[PDB]
Amino acid sequence: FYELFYDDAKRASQLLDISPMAGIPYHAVENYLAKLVNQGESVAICEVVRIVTPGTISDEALLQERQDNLLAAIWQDSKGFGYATLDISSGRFRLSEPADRETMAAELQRTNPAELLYAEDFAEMSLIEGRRGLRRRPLWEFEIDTARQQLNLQFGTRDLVGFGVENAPRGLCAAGCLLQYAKDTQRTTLPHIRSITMEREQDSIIMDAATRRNLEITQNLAGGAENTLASVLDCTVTPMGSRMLKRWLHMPVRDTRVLLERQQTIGALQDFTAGLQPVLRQVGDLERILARLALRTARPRDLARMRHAFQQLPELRAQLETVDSAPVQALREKMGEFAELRDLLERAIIDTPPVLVRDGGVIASGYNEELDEWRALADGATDYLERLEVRERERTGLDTLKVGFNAVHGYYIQISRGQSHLAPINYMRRQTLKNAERYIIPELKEYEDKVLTSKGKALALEKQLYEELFDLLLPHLEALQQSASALAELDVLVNLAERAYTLNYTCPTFIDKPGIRITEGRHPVVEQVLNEPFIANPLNLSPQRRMLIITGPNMGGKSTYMRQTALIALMAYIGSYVPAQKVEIGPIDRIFTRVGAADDLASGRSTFMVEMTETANILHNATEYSLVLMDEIGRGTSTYDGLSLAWACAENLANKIKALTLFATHYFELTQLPEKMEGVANVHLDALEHGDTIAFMHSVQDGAASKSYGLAVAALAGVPKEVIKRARQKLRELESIS
Amino acid sequence: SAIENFDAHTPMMQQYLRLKAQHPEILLFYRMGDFYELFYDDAKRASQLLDISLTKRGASAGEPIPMAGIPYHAVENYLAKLVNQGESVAICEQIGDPATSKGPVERKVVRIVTPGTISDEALLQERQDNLLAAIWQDSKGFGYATLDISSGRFRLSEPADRETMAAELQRTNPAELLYAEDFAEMSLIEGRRGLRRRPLWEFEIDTARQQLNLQFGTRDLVGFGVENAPRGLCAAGCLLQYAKDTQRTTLPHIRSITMEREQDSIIMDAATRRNLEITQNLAGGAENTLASVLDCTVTPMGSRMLKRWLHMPVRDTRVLLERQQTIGALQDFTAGLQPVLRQVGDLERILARLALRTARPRDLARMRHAFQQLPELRAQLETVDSAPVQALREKMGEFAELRDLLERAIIDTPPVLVRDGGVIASGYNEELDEWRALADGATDYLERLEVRERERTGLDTLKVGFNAVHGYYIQISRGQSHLAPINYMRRQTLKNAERYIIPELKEYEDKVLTSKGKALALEKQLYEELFDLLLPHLEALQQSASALAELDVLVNLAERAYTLNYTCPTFIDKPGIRITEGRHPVVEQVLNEPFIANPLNLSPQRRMLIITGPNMGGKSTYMRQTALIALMAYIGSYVPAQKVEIGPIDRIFTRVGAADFMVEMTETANILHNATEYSLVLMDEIGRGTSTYDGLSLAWACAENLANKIKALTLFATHYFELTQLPEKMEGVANVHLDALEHGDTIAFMHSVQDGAASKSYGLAVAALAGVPKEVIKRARQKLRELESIS
DNA sequence: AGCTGCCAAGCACCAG
DNA sequence: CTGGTGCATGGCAGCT
Ligand SMILES: Nc1ncnc2c1ncn2[C@@H]1O[C@H](COP(=O)(O)OP(=O)(O)O)[C@@H](O)[C@H]1O
Ligand SMILES: [Cl-]
Ligand SMILES: [Cl-]
Ligand SMILES: [Cl-]
Repeated sequence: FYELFYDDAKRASQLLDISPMAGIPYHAVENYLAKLVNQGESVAICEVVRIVTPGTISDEALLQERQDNLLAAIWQDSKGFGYATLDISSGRFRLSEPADRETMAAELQRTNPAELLYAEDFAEMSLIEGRRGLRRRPLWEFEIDTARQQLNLQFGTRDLVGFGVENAPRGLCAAGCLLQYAKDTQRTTLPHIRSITMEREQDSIIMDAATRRNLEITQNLAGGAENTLASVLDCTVTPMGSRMLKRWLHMPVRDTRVLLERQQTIGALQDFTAGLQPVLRQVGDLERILARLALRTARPRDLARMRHAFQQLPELRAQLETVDSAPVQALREKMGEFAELRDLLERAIIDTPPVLVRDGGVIASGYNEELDEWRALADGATDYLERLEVRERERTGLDTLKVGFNAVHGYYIQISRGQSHLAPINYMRRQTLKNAERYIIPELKEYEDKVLTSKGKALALEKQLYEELFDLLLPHLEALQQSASALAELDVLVNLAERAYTLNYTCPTFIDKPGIRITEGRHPVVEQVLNEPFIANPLNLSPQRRMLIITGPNMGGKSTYMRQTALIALMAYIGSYVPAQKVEIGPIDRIFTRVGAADDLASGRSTFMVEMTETANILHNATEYSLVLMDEIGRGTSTYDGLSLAWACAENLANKIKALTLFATHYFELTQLPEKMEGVANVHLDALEHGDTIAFMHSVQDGAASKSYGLAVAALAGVPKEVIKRARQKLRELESIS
Repeated sequence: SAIENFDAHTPMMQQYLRLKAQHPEILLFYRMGDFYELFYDDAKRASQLLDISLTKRGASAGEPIPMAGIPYHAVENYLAKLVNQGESVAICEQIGDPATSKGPVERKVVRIVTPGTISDEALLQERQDNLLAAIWQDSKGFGYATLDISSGRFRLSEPADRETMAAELQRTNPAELLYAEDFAEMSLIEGRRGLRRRPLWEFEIDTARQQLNLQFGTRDLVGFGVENAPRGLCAAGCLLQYAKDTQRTTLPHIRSITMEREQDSIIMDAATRRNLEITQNLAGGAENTLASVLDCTVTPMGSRMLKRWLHMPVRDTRVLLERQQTIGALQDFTAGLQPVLRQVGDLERILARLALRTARPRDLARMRHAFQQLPELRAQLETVDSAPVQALREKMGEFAELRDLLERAIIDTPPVLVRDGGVIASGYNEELDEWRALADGATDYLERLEVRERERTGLDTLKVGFNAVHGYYIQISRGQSHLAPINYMRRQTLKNAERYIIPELKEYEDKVLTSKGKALALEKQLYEELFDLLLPHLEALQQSASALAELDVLVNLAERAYTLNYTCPTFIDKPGIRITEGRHPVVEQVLNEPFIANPLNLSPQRRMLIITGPNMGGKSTYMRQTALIALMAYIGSYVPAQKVEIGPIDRIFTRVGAADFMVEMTETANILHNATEYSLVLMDEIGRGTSTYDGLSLAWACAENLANKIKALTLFATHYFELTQLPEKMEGVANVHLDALEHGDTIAFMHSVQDGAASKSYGLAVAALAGVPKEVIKRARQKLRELESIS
């Protein structure tokens, strides 16, 4: 009668579509929780037993197979932002101290919690207000002292200088709240969470949210991983590899040595792609199975598949023996064999065990001698009762007699009605049905004790011998994790080498001065979805050629050449081969892309006001080591104010900063900077006006544009001949003051 | 792979396949026993759509048949899932009595559930219409028809071209759309939910004419006005054929067809309807729309009427004026009426289920309850001195006699279904009471028997009980079962009990049961006889429910007009809009900060207004509130202003920015082609260019065409100052702007419309504000100056 | 104050 | 031939 989640669940049924009285049936509860937790709801239920949150789940039902699922904690100190991100499924722990708001944007974009944690002291709500899975936390939780002790307790030693996170408090606070929230939901220790690291910005190539979205790295603009760079590159054969590949794409790195290693790896492995993958496909999501082992929730089929992986190691060892590559061999060693455990599990568990342990049938016969005997006793008792059925049927002549069973009455003999009158004298009746009568006899109950007590003693030992396995395997968890790390990395590398082969990517060769030198380069995502031949394009950007002014019609052609550039760098500085014939590329410290739509529109500020704020970010932070992409800025204001701003912008980018820029514009006036400035040149996109359409060429020729194709499109859109004729007049007369 | 000849299938499957063959594409619920079965693909597909298990049904030879199914009583929930996923289901039943059947009992498909023909409450949304529509492209134009099966509203139009057809579908939003196989222009239709590809022969004109006429019961269709709409009549032909084939009873509530023709309403293209946020916001939701502000109606059938009215503003003066002098007249009575109207409820659809002979007892319950409010409203509306309100009151009626019948026939507050008894109240039928006497007189007698026997035996635990299988029994705990009389014939056994029968008990079981069942079948006759009595007054009852709906809307609008402070607009001869203190009807309510009122003055002399200012400055709101004030005026409503004076309007255009290109250029082309001097046109960006003065040259030429030739009333907002040069060159084009001021370090917006073009575009000030380095802002200021030296 | 498995009813199966 | 059984999902009696 009283209360419940009914009122707050009519809320979430309103937003999953199942209906103050809405609900879910029992048989699909795990699938329905799978989508509330999906969109971030801290559930725990009863028509309390179990507790589940969106940031702390390990059940492979409730997690999306191919993507990370992080729990994170944020707070805005008087000085700066403190932030931490845990992967409850791998024990991958991150900690960070963003300085400015723009850094705290770029993290939240890259990382993307399914369950955020935040404090009252936090006043910059515009950063996280419209976020999935928001939870609110007190003062005490963000603590610095209990944190250290609780952290150092979790990990190992009496200090965190080994992890390198010691003299950075704002991050330790986040971490402190996070771990203590995560152990709470679990109500069990977390041995897999054995370390923690802090990314140092200065290492990775820095990409802000707007840049990270506009490139569509893991996520397209609409919301999916459809039609995105991941989609085209992720041909990995294990889920843990898929995850790793994505984390890699968002974290391109500047240590050109760490890259060169990955390039020589992709090289050596390029031939073994054929039969290195069908083996690796069978390693499965070991990284997550191992997490269910740490949390002691790993089901029979988790251990069965863990074993199946162990079978693939000597084969992978044997294949990677051939590979003449120092770093590939490091990964061969790190993959390990664990042959003793392979044997333990083969002996300890049958072919294909059931979904759950609850009802026995998991531990294979031979492993433990006690358990075998009990089964034979229980098969022993099962035997006589089958005999008894036959014994009794032919003895009485009643062909419809049956020995049956349920928890209500235990074992029972069942004659049908009509034949029921011929029931033996000693047959104690017990239960009449529409067309049957059920009896018991002294012997039956005697053997019923036999079957049940036998089963019960074997079934309760299965669970001991099972829980034992964990105490036998968990000591190695250390190495086991580094195996599934090494494996997931093979998946990724062996993929990045196959992709390079069957998409004809070249190997970029880095230079020490800033500059890009693409030769027949393409947008890695478009050249696949497009079913017409992709027109490749060149690019040269020495510091003698610092900025290209791109004029002529946009229509996607411009904002591709630009976007394909940023991706050929991204892909370079991630070690992967790149979609081109040759690519020499210099160091890049930051990638900026102010390209495409958007527009807010939630904050009442407009497109333009957005574009400028994005352009403000660029000008303030862009170094001579940065790539800068600027789709036709200056639209949506008076022709003069926008030309002045595009001029003023190009001026400061072409001189004060010097950054490697592609500057798209419609303004013809801007095509005079090659005459007024050092190191700035003109390129344009053509169109051909064939038949009854205009073909928007995507080929980048040199020089400014000598034609504007606006009126031309108007004619094709149905705009009356008379008006375009009158437009043409006014164009001519506006252009011949300029 | 097996050859399956007809004669090889088991007798059951033969009856299935000739039935499924009649419905090859849609799912088929095959009533078999207490379940509705599905088979083969129907079973696999149905298993996935419903989360029900797939299974086998055994065969002698050959592979077993796939099967899924659900119990006949759980049927609705599952129909609900399927209909809300756009699937149709054919509901097939058992006709004959299987006891008198040696072979398979006769089985017929009795109705078909489809997303466009649903009429039961549990499957429809209350505050929203759910229409079925048919679409047909001729050698010359289009034919489109709509039906509201749960109210009978059956309309017909013949859209001129691709773009109007686009308007209509956007507006009506049918939940199921019947198109001919040879439909030429498919980008109009594909994607849409509940599509239904119909064979060309279903759009035959003669069949349509003859079949519409049979249904309406007239010789020709001249009184309806649709005798000269061939194309329309066709789509209506197919829309009707479908309706009958889905329902499979007669449809007496579908009694009339009227025709929509564009001249009778302000036409509004897809973009316009979506941009004005009339019933759906810019981001899909129903929140912060014109209707969220206006709909405070108290019944669902009113909400839906208002929502329709909002989308089809009438141009006929008399209706408008009548509506006005009603809204005014009813200003004070908007507390006396409303809560009494609330209790009338969704009578519209209740009468639909009555038309279909499908109404549940509680539908009658709520129908009675609604009738009881009619003398309480009649006595209220008499007082009001309003010529139309009396006409509506006359229309509303009383149904003194029928309110009576429902008080005598049915109980206080009945169960959900008739199915198993308890609906018809005492004294309505003596024979039902005779059989209920026998029932009650046998039950209490059996309880006397309980006591009678407990003495006769002394056994204290003796009970009398009833179980569905065995029936009436005498229960003795096993602890005393031995002490049971020799009279007692043991019938059922349990673990701690033993149940018996005696020929007295079984004699009175057979009387209580036989008499209970005679009551049931009699209630079921009595209940299905109510329809026979009420149906004769369907027409009168329908137009009453209509009058209650319209009143619900008008009463609401009156209250709205008071609560939110609107004024009555007046209409003029010439085109024009003269607004005094014109505020945005939705944006004024969502704000906390008092909404700045703002005038407007458009006439044939002053027909275009170039709106300068900066973005964020309030430019769009101004344009939008202009169209919204116009639309409300033209549904008869009061207006969010002080004094609004408005000329005849035929269309309202919207070219407000953001594509998804080429789009914006077409929507512009659409305006230039179809705009007359009675239309209102609101534009943000007519289309971008690819060079500096490229696209700007279009805007100029277009403004010129709208001003010189079309002479539409235009509101053109723009940042391009080259266009504030237009009032100098062009006749009847003026300059206005939204005021903003820089107080040094930041910038504020006045939201007030001033004459003359803005002092400057604040492009640079906004960039500065956005964070662009002072450093660079300065540079731009210098480059500006030199541009204005030659300008 | 839950859970378990009989049963609903048509028709086909199939073991005696 | 006769008398048993299978087979969807839901409801309730018969048991803790
Ligand atoms: N008359 C007004 N009074 C008060 N606020 C207004 C008024 N007009 C507009 N606003 C507010 O100004 C904001 C921007 O208005 P909008 O018309 O979108 O500007 P623009 O069209 O120039 O970009 C809106 O969010 C609205 O809340
Ligand atoms: Cl058992
Ligand atoms: Cl009507
Ligand atoms: Cl502006």
